[PDB]
Amino acid sequence: PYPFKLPDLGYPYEALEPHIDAKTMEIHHQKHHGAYVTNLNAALEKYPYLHGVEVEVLLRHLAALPQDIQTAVRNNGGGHLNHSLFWRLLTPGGAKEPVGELKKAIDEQFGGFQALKEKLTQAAMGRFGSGWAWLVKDPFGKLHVLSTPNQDNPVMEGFTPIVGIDVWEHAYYLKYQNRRADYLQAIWNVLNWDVAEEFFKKA
Amino acid sequence: PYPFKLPDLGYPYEALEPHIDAKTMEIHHQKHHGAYVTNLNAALEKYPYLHGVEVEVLLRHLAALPQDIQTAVRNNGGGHLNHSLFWRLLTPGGAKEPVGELKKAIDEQFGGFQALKEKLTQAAMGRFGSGWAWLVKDPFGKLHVLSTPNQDNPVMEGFTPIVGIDVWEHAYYLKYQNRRADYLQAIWNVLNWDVAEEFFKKA
Amino acid sequence: PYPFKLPDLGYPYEALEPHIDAKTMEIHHQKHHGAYVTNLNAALEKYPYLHGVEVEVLLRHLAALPQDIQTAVRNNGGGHLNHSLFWRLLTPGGAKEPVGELKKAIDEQFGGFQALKEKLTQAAMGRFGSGWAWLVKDPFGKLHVLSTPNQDNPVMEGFTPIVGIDVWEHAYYLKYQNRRADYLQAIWNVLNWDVAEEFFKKA
Amino acid sequence: PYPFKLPDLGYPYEALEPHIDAKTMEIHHQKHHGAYVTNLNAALEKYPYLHGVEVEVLLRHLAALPQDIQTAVRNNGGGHLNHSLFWRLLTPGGAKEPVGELKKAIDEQFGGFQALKEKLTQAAMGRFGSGWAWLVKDPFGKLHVLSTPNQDNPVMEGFTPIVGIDVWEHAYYLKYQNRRADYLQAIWNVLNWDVAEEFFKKA
Ligand SMILES: [Mn+3]
Ligand SMILES: [Mn+3]
Ligand SMILES: [Mn+3]
Ligand SMILES: [Mn+3]
Repeated sequence: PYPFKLPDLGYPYEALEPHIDAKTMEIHHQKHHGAYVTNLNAALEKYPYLHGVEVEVLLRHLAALPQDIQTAVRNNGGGHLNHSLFWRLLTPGGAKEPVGELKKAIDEQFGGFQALKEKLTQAAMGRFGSGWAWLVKDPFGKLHVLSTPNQDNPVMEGFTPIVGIDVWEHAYYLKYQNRRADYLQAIWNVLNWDVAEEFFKKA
Repeated sequence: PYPFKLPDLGYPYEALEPHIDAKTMEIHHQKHHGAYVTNLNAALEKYPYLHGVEVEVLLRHLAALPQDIQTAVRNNGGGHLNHSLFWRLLTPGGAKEPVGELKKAIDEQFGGFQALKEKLTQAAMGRFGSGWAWLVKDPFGKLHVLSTPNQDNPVMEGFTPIVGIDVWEHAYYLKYQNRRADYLQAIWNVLNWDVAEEFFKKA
Repeated sequence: PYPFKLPDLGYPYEALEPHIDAKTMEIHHQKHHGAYVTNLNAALEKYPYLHGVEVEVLLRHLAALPQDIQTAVRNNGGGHLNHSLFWRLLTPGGAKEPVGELKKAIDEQFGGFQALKEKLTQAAMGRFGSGWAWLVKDPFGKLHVLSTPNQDNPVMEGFTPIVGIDVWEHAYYLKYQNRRADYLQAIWNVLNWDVAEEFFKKA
Repeated sequence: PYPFKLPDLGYPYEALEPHIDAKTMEIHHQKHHGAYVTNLNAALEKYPYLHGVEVEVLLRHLAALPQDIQTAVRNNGGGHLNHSLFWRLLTPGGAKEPVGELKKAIDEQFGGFQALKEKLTQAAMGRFGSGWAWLVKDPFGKLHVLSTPNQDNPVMEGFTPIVGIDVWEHAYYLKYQNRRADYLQAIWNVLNWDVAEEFFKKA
């Protein structure tokens, strides 16, 4: 809760080369994510009664926040949560394909990893403008693939995020320019499915 | 949970005369509310995995429901929950002014009952078209007065409803015609604040 | 343009009996439409620069209007325009089935009056809450059947309304109560297709 | 009308250096604008009846277009129109401050170029995610500063665009990365106010 902090990236900026360039990792983490944390803290600073609330809870209750900070919390709180998840999902050294319980749910519900990749790729490519593509779980045990605009996080709608892929141009412009599809092909090489499994089990 | 049932009104249709006419109470309960229950059950019938979920939960997770029934659940599930609360709030024999813990929160936050009545009246009069005016509580202990369109219930946004006033024309047309303001003046005579207090304490 | 006028019905309030009751015709014209005109004028009084503009123009450029009157113009301006068309469409003595050029357009695009009646009935039945069902024409010569919420008029989206059916509860509650279907069945006996032809030809 | 054409920039890709880099100008025109034109044409190929319509007309009547192409036209049609205006506004060799009738309008409504630059900068800075900041004219002779999301163009709401500033990340990421503010500071050196005057006069 408040004051929110920029999480450690956790590995060297060049750990994901040649899939994601080092310069992007640094700017994405230090500048983009760093700015969302600053702005989120700046919004919440004037309302002490919201100081002990986790960001997930603020996002599930946007409509209850003072009107003058709802957009700032949505954008920046969503930006903080989304990127926090993203850095963990990109941790080197994990399974490159779904494993464990998440694997069984994916096989059962989508027919297997190949079918999921295709659906997640379609949702990411179809997100016009800035956004994120997601694999989420609902309270009823079903998995869904969807995309959200800008920094909106699926917890706003009651879902629990499992995998998120950043499709803002800043996530891929330096190395791939307009070629979002090439960026998506490369992301599969660095996703950590042991981390996705933890997210899946935890909720 | 499924199959949902029309709740007993709980008192004679004429119990609220001369404030709300008996004919409206009967049609509002049997026909309007009866239709929302039927339609909600018809939507959920084809999805057994949703059969043990309370209506409040379905409404908090609309985005997760099969696409072909999201609107039907929103409209009819919202219609069922809204009117269920309304019949209880209109139970004869209760306090005519806020009492207990809800009274302390209202005095503290709005300055007293008179200030609340004025705010709730403004929200009800300002709801253009069909809708409901509400006094709700959020998870952070604050009260809000707002209105929602059609049969939307504030649980969709994370709030807990305390008092709801139906402003669909069917709620007042037979006796008051276009005079929504006269209907609102009369509603204060039949609200049960002991029931509002229970809602307030319970969440 | 400003100050707008409530148009005369042009026929006695009892002229559509037993299809639509006289008391509703009177209240619907004098109280509902009368209030929309009055409120539209009150909104526009403060901005002399908008006094020479027809309501249709104001509605097509809502986004340009001063922020404090946008909703008032949308709601009361739409209320004014929708009801003015409606009174003309209910004028006694006209053709009871489509005639002329509109007939030709209906037979080519929908397949016949029977097919159009079914689509329009579905559209009126499917409008949850307050709204209007419409037969409209676009600039490319296509006819569409759609519904709009509250007092929104299809001119806001670039369509030209030909037939509009009021499905707010005040339009039918006194005589039909919850039975919107019985009300739509009755409307077919009173719609004036020579007026609809006029609207279609000036389209 | 159809088939739409990618317009030539009309100047070398390096003409705006060091304000906007040549590599961005090239990719922005050939790859981004080129794809919007290509995709717009692909959407329209299936509906011969829409082939004689200018893109502005298609955008003002999106609601009338077949459902399967509405988004494609909105996004790629808006992309086409926004970028075509943008290349013209960046034409080298024009006035660096407002001139002529637009100047008069700016001085009367905003108080001067300095006041307009501040409003437009705020509007560009405040557009979260992808979008465009605009100076637009309405039918009543008022100038407005607003922003739009993604490739939405103000013509959809009845405005005539005069100045449009692209704030999608692809417009500035190669040279400025996260520093949108530095990019806006640079744009003032390259905007052609004689072209803006032309747009304002044909308004
Ligand atoms: Mn990012
Ligand atoms: Mn009701
Ligand atoms: Mn009406
Ligand atoms: Mn661009």
